[PDB]
Amino acid sequence: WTATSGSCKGRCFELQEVGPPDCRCDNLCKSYSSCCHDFDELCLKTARGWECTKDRCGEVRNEENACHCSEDCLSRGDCCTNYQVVCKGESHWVDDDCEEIKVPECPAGFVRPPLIIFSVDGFRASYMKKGSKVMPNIEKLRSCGTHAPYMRPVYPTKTFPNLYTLATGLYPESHGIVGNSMYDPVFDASFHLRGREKFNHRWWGGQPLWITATKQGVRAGTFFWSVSIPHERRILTILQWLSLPDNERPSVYAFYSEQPDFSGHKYGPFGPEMTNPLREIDKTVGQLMDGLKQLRLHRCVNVIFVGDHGMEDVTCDRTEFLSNYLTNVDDITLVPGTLGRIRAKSINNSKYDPKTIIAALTCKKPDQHFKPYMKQHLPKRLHYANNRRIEDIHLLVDRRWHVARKPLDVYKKCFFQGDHGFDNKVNSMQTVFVGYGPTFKYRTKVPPFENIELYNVMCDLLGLKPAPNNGTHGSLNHLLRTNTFRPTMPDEVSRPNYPGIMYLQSEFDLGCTCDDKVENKLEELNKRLHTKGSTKERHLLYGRPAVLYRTSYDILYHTDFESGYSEIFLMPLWTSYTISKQAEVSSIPEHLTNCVRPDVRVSPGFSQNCLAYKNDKQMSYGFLFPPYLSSSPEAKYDAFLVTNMVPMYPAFKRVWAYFQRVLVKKYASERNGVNVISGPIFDYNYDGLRDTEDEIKQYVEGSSIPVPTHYYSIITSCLDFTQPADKCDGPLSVSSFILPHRPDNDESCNSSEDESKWVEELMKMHTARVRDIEHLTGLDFYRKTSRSYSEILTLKTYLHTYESE
Ligand SMILES: *[C@@H]1O[C@H](CO)[C@@H](O[C@@H]2O[C@H](CO)[C@@H](O[C@@H]3O[C@H](CO[C@H]4O[C@H](CO)[C@@H](O)[C@H](O[C@H]5O[C@H](CO)[C@@H](O)[C@H](O)[C@@H]5O[C@H]5O[C@H](CO)[C@@H](O)[C@H](O)[C@@H]5O)[C@@H]4O)[C@@H](O)[C@H](O[C@H]4O[C@H](CO)[C@@H](O)[C@H](O)[C@@H]4O[C@H]4O[C@H](CO)[C@@H](O)[C@H](O)[C@@H]4O)[C@@H]3O)[C@H](O)[C@H]2NC(C)=O)[C@H](O)[C@H]1NC(C)=O
Ligand SMILES: COc1ccccc1C1CCN(C(=O)c2cn(CC(=O)N(C)C)c3cc(Cl)c(C)cc23)CC1
Ligand SMILES: [Ca+2]
Ligand SMILES: [Cl-]
Ligand code: NA
Ligand code: NA
Ligand SMILES: [Zn+2]
Repeated sequence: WTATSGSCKGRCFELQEVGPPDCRCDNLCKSYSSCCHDFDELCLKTARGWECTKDRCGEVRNEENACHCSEDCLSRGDCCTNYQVVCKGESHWVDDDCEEIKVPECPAGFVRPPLIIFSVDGFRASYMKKGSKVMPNIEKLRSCGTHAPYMRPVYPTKTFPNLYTLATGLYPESHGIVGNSMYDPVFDASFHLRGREKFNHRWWGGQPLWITATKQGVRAGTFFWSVSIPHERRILTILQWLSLPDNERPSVYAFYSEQPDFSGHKYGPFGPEMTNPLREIDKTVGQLMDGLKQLRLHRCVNVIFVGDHGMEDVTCDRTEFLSNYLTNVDDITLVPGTLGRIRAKSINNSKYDPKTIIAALTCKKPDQHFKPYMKQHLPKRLHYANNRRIEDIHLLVDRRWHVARKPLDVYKKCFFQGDHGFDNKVNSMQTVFVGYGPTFKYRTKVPPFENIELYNVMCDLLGLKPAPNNGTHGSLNHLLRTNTFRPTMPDEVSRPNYPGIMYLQSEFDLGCTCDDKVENKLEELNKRLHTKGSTKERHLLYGRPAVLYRTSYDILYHTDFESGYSEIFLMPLWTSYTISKQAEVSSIPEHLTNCVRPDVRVSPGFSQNCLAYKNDKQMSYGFLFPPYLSSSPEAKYDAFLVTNMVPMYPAFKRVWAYFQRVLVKKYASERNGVNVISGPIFDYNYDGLRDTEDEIKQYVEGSSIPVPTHYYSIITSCLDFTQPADKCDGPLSVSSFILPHRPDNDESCNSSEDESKWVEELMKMHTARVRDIEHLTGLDFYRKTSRSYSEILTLKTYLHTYESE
């Protein structure tokens, strides 16, 4: 109930919201059907439109007008944004040369530069170049301030998940808004775009910027605008709030455009009808900037122009139908469109079976345009699993397609020509970022970055301490002139042991054998220096990774590689080795095919055994440093140490062998040497975080050898590839992956072919940030470089995407 009989006189766009059943005059009242009877009349004036004309100049203040051109308007804060241009001989903001803003130039009583967030739905990154002729205001912000060629959205590249990710620094799996439509089984309730349920606070996790601001005494006012309030009125209202007395005036503002997304759905991302919505958004930006110039705030305010996601070409005839794959298509509920999520239609159905559903959806048609996954098998870069609202069965849909349950769902619902929601690495889904103001850099281009990083920077810009989030604070310091946040490296928690030779061969009873019984003082002092770490500056280029949790581990040195060997998990946490461009691939000698050798630095009780692998009919083993890349036949023996062995499914050894035998050398040749760090990952509860031992769900049969859910590799070289990986003076270049450790290759439809036709495509799909690997392992990499820490934070957030330009 609202008793809508109260009045909005003197209250238009009030900043504190009043409680029921008192009527409201704030910018969201419409959306709640709670505005006072006179809100439209008083608060939403339209008379004479939005601009001044020559003959309005100096007029008698008529309060009925939408905005004013009277003489008192400047100090009333309510002029039309073009007032000074039309009536006072001034120029539009876009026509002025840009001049570096070295310091904030603010009026008396401003404690900090205000932040204005200009957010645009569906604004695809390539619009900046392709629409540049019709967006002069946006182009000036772009070229004069700081910009990225694009910003990466989160998955799914839908509106609600991304806008709330922008606001919280959080992955959708942690903030709770995992789709535009959701079912929460604990609530037993559904969330939808259309309707009132999306208003209930229990859906919304984390702590969005407006709450973070409020809690730390920065005034945020009211960010969100009921949909029918026109853009011009939003802009005028922001400008009016900026004229409030210091004690009442917010420090952060937001504007939101439903465009160009609204038109992009209808006409496609590059339909000829798209030029007009771009012009219109530019005009709105021009109004804001002219309005700021009027208030003398145009060299005071920090403006962020930012999008939620792009837009792809998608038509109804590119729809895959699940009825063409499943017989039982009525026992399922599908969330459909540019992603798919499947659950059982009825909880009382124990005839429902996820395994049979996945299998029926797996490589069934030759050009199939979606791929089923159990959510825990999705690429780890998507961070899309650890939420009860994310259904177990997920369909990653190819760009340009839709998935639907039955054809009737599409025509009892071609209308649309655009859509979004696809994998967040897809070019058409990329979006924009521009920062302009005293705190941003002048005329600076920065590399693409993920939208999860922005919350920390918005906090920096406002002097706030960010709530805990998924950004890496400091990774975007290079966008800023000042207010940088100066992070320190985490402290190492566990120190390694450096074991020497402590055990005799006969003390091991591992069931392992090796044909290695063949016999010189020159080369004997050699192998001693090698086991003491004499080649370690070769193979460990950036210092050893720090272990950030409590555990017991040994550093092991070898001619060709160095490892941090975990006495708890009985395998390395990490193995580090450098392959120069000149290096040669040899094969495994025949006599050494099943060779596994005891490591006399490591006790039997902290070693794996070969017997367990023999008994375990599903599981085989691999090595972290590959025998193929040994520097000499004698060094090869080291690669067969039981301390270099890790458990691997035979299906997975196909992937791993191809990567080690073929790809590592190829990367070394192309990148002028590479440093490699590889190791296992255990993430049985799919939370993106290292498992403790009591979380491991699977062991090599009859043993305490834990089975990794994934294997990672981090491959670093010199950004300037004229310098070899081991002698680099400047910035680094990285690519990484987190390969799922699976007992089959069902994920790759062409896996019955030669690895040269499918393995690399699998790896690219499972591309990762070093940061993702750090969360999954509790390790901290790049501890000792000559590079600044902020630059190294940027490198750890890099994702190599394998899209073209
Ligand atoms: C990305 O960044 C985020 C943010 O930093 C990272 O997420 C954090 O990770 C922490 C570790 O997983 C986690 O810390 C735990 O907090 C527990 C209390 O949680 C509540 O309080 C916070 C603070 O206000 C709040 O944010 C939480 O909100 C969650 O839940 C509500 C709904 O219930 C949602 O609205 C909201 O979106 C959010 O959901 C997400 O998180 C939960 C888990 O918290 C997921 O299940 C959801 O799916 C969703 O993803 C909560 O309201 C606290 O109780 C924990 O303590 C346990 O462990 C410690 C060890 O230190 C130990 O002392 C205790 O034994 C305790 O265990 C007991 O509870 C167990 C569970 O029932 C039980 O099994 C045991 O037997 C014990 O009884 C713990 O400290 C933190 O909550 C989240 N924060 C957020 C916002 O998600 C995320 O990790 C980063 N991601 C990556 C990939 O890096
Ligand atoms: C970059 O933007 C930042 C950054 C930080 C803090 C805040 C912001 C913006 C986000 C967008 N802003 C909005 O007004 C929103 C408009 N919609 C669409 C809508 O309501 N419909 C029915 C289509 C939203 C949806 C969500 Cl889920 C959210 C969380 C916000 C909005 C303004 C504030
Ligand atoms: Ca985990
Ligand atoms: Cl969705
Ligand atoms: Na076996
Ligand atoms: Na296959
Ligand atoms: Zn849309």
